[PDB]
Amino acid sequence: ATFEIVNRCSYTVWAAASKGDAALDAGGRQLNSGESWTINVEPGTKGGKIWARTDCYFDDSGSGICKTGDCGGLLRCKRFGRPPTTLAEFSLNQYGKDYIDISNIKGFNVPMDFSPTTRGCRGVRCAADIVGQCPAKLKAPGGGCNDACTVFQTSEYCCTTGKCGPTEYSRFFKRLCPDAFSYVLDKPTTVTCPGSSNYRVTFCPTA
Repeated sequence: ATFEIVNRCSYTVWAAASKGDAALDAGGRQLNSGESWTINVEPGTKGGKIWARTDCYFDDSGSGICKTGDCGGLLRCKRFGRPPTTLAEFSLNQYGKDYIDISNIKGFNVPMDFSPTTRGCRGVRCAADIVGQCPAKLKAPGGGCNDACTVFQTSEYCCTTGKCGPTEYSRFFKRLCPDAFSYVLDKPTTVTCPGSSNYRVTFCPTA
């Protein structure tokens, strides 16, 4: 599957792509404003994620840090990023179909559109100013809007037993971005696409 990751933000981002135990393609790259990075994701990939990392610094060895979404201080991500991170989530070729979604379960850092570039489905977008509207308790110093689980580490926010409900915090994300998951048991906003579709993840799709 081919994914084109496009940075439409006015600021540089360091894109990241991982399946949690491995990098997808090169795992990460600097993307200046307007730059596009094309990656190949193996068919059958379950639980892949793409995200942006902001305000990063990396040395010649690919070691460094990001204010949001850091993946163990590496340019080339092997693991998932530190919240707050808006996430483009996907599982490809699952019983003949691809499944995509955007999630705010790990907070929000950059607005995103995640759409197929081939026929048969529709895309999803979370492009509201969540960082500007962020509740005071969820604001992350480094930037971005944390999810409540990251902030408070309770069973209700983290959805431990798989017995949680919506909260004042999940409803904030859902009000701003109804098309993205706002908590673990949120009514799925997953889109079913033909198996082996191609996609584009665009950061800052409206700006």
